[PDB]
Amino acid sequence: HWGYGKHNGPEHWHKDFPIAKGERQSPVDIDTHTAKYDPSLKPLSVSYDQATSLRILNNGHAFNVEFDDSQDKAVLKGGPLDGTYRLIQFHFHWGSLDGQGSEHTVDKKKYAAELHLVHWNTKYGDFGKAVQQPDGLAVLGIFLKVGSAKPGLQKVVDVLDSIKTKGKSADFTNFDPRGLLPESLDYWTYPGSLTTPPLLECVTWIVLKEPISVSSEQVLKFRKLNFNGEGEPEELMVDNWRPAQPLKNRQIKASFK
Ligand SMILES: CCCCOc1ccc(S(N)(=O)=O)cc1
Ligand code: NA
Ligand code: NA
Ligand SMILES: [Zn+2]
Repeated sequence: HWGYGKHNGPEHWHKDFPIAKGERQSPVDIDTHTAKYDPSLKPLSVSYDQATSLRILNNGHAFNVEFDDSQDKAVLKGGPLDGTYRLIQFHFHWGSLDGQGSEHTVDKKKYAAELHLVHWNTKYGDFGKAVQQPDGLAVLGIFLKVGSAKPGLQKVVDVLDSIKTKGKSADFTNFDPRGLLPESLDYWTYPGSLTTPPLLECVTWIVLKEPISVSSEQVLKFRKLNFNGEGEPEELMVDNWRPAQPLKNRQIKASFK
C-alpha cells in the first residue's frame, strides 16, 4: 500500500521496506563541484535500434513503457558497466508544478521531470534474478526541463488518455526510445537503489548531464493521469518522486571535464 501521499509516501516506506535507510539509497543530489572526473570511464554505448516496445501500463505510481527483453534487442554497455544490460522498461517521475518533479537534483536544482530507462544485467538471466544482485541493474536517468517540445515524446503523450487509471494498459508497439535522448551522452555515475519500494540496492545509476526539453503541454498531460483505479475517487498522478537521500560517502564520478 505504498505511494506518494502524506499517509503512505517516502517518510513511511521504511516501516515495510527497512532498506529505505540503507547505505546506497537513491536518488541523491549531484554536487557537480565535488563529483570528480574519472578518465577511466568509457563512453556510454546505447544500442536501441532493434528495440521492440510492447505496451504502456499505468501501474498506480507512474506509467511504464515495456519492451521485449528476451533477446539483446535494446542494450546499454560501456560507461561504468562491465556487462551488457537489456532494456526492460522506461517510466518518468514528475511534479505538480514545473519547478519540481525530478528525483536526482543537480546542485540542489530540481527539474520538472526525470526519465528512467531501466536495464538488467544479462549475466543474471532475468530481471527477477538481477534484482537479487548488487550489480543487477543499470538505470539511465535523463532530466526534463520545460521549454520546446520533444518530438520523440509526443507518441507517449498522446496515448495517456487511454491509460488514465491504475491497471489500464494499451498497445505501444514500434516506439523508438532513441527519440527521448539528448545530444550528449556525458554522464555522472554512482551506486544506488531503486527509488520506489522495494528500494533494492541493485542499481548502477547513470545520469546524463544534458536535460531534454519538453513543452509545458507535454508535461501537463502527464499530470492528468490518475493514481487511483477506475471508479475510485480521482487522485491526480503528480509528485511521484522520492526526495534526495543521504549520500553516505559514496562518490559520484563524472565522465566529462
Ligand atoms: C522487483 C522490482 C520492481 C520495481 O522495479 C523498479 C525499477 C526501477 C525503478 S527506478 N525508479 O529506480 O528506476 C523502481 C522500481
Ligand atoms: Na567526489
Ligand atoms: Na524471444
Ligand atoms: Zn524511476
